[PDB]
Amino acid sequence: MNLVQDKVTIITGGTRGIGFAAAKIFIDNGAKVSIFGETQEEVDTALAQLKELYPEEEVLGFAPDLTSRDAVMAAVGQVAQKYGRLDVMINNAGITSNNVFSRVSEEEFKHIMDINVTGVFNGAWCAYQCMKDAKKGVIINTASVTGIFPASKASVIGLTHGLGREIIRKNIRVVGVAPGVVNTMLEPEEIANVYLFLASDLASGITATTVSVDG
Amino acid sequence: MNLVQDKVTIITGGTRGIGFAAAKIFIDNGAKVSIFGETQEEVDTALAQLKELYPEEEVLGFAPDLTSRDAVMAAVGQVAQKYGRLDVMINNAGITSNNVFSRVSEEEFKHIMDINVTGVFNGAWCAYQCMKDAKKGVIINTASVTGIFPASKASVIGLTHGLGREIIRKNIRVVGVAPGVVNTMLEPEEIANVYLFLASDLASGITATTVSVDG
Amino acid sequence: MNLVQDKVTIITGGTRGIGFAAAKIFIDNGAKVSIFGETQEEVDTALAQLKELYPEEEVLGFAPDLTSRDAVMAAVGQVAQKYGRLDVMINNAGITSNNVFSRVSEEEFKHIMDINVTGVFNGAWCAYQCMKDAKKGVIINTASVTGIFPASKASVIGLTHGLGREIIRKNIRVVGVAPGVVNTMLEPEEIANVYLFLASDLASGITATTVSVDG
Amino acid sequence: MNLVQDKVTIITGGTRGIGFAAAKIFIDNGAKVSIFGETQEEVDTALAQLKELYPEEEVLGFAPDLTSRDAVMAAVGQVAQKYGRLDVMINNAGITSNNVFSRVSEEEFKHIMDINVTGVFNGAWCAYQCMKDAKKGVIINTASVTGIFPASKASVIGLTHGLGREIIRKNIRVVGVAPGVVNTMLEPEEIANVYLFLASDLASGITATTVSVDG
Ligand SMILES: [Cl-]
Ligand SMILES: [Cl-]
Ligand SMILES: [Cl-]
Ligand SMILES: [Cl-]
Repeated sequence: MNLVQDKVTIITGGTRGIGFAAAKIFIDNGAKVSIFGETQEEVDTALAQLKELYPEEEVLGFAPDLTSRDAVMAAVGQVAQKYGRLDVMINNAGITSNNVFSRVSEEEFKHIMDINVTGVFNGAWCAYQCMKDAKKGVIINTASVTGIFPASKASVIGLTHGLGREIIRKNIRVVGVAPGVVNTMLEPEEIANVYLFLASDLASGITATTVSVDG
Repeated sequence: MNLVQDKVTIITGGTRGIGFAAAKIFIDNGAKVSIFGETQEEVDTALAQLKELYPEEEVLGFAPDLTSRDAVMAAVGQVAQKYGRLDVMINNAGITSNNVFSRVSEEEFKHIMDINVTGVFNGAWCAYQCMKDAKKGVIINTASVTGIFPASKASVIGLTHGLGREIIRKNIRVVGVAPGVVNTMLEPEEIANVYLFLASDLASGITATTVSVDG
Repeated sequence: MNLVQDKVTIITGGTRGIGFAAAKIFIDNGAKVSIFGETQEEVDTALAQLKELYPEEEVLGFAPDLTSRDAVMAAVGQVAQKYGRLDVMINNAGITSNNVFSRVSEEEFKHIMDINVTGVFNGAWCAYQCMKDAKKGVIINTASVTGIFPASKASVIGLTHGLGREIIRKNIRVVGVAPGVVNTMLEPEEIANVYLFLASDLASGITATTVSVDG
Repeated sequence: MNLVQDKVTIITGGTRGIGFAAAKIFIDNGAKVSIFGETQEEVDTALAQLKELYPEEEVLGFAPDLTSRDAVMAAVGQVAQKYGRLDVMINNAGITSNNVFSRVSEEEFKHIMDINVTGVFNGAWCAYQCMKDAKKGVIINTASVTGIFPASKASVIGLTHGLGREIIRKNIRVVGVAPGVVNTMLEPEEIANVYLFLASDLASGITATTVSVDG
């Protein structure tokens, strides 16, 4: 089965955990996958591991600062330059707090918001600019548990519902995934399998909503 | 692809619309499908149409009164008798009101509750009795738009969340589907494709929640 | 303070618990209160207790079968006959299951649905017929925890949202209350205080939604 | 009636709209009110207008940068210094986007997040440090419509639910308000009346949830 056959796909946070599991599952299902990661070194490690699994598959990797819309746009532009289009944007990157509320620093809080909310907005915005005249595309936003208490989780859910209803006219689907607690309990593959379904044409009826995955 | 290969499946309201579309899609994906319908004549018409499409496929059909837990249990028992087990219960049957609130009769309202809430509870309860010692199973509850204003929709959603968390221990998944407006606009296949994903092992991480399908 | 001064109010399930606490609080706040209860004997006991607290207050009591829309309409008609109008309908009556899901009888389940969903619909429908030409009124629906696991809770929430948006044009507010676990932990007064606020003109901006009171 | 008698209250964004309406209503109901605003000049204008209405009432005003947790903490510290305590924190300040999604600038988006999410977190965190040993307090978070499409709205809702459940042990209530479209349609007083109820002891049963005020 090849549920995402020939779908040009970007996976943010694609060097570890759910993201990396999604990269494998998407390659298995016929996608043309590119990963974004935190640093180019982490990206290159993940690309080497993917090459161990899929020696014949081309996989691009980039490390834009997700908090910079310009950097995200440049990296999206390179993917579109290679393949001519972007079919699926998976805003999967997210972080968790070290601390509970009473002890979280202003700097940690803003950093969580920066990755979990601004990063997802940036990925969605950039993917939209790329897909808006194609009358086809899927943007999947991951609403990860904040660690603090969630706040960032609910923001991505709101982002997903609002954006989905606003651009429904353009035939771009926008869908969320709210995972529970994952193993480095859900396995990462169990979340990635949901990405897979949502990216596929089997989910053509699903937009402007978020799927809870708990299990 | 055979996302529900060898899954013994019952689809309520399986003679028309979403239900019938699900019957076809499930047969295509390797399931052993049985349909329940409103009357045995409607069931036999649907079975004849399925035989036109799949001349070699065995498909059982029954017409238990969904408001009678005993009748539902008997029909579930016949399926388990044929196949030795029940893997997937799809409580898809639902009805819509003729009238808006101010004009709906007490009799129409109770009838909607009877099919849309009691019928789904009966199907879920009966499927649970059948699956409870198997440590495997999926119950999918459809929360259809009431027509009145939903009420029945939200009841099935609550039923799905409560039941799912209660029997999570038994490794039975319980999931809901809340479809939007369907064409006799979403096509029925677009809803049935969600049933398919949720019945499959790709949805192993999904339980005690409802997926909105609007689109 | 007299937050519901001269508001003609009906409280279903008004002989015990939250309902009875609401009767007292509403009388204290200047309402003209009538209670509905399960039987006329229970009603008369509650009326005697209210007279102990408020010797000068008139309080009517009725015991319509909440599952019979005709009986509810007759009892609403008597209140409107006494006072000329109905300002506030509080569909507070609800029951809980003895049993968990696997052991609940078909008869217990239908009885819970009958009181918790049909009864609330009947109260809302009857109050609407009474209030629809007044361009003023509040219907408060209580969505109580099913006891089973939810189902009835979510149905009343859906009922409240749908009905509220449908009759917003008529300047009738429809609002829900979803209480947590109450003491015969929340005290009953803590729920009744929310009824009070929602019935008052301070809640004029609140309709087609449900307030959770947990905690 | 004096629903918040002697409650030391801070209202962010208290110089206009809902905030200013809340200042008046809270003063009327016996609170000791302090307002935070965008600039000290806007604050002084609002204080002059409040003095026109309440010549004998003391009202403090501050203009901390809500995006700076240190500045918010200093201003909360001045209020606690004047009155010895903080009873009610109302994180009411919020902004709306000029632009829809496709045209919103990275700078506008971050600014909205900064006020609508970081500002509310800062206010809540600072109020918590102040109230945590008092075993009494209310934090009200306003989840305002983003303007963009939601995102900030859902983040405050998540913040409110998570924080409320985390500090329920401390007898500090945390509650949200999600207003609809307001007149400079709901009037600002209709939202402020909800703040009033939620700050009062009538809402003692309400925490870790958000009230929608639409309507
Ligand atoms: Cl390969
Ligand atoms: Cl065949
Ligand atoms: Cl008296
Ligand atoms: Cl004064």
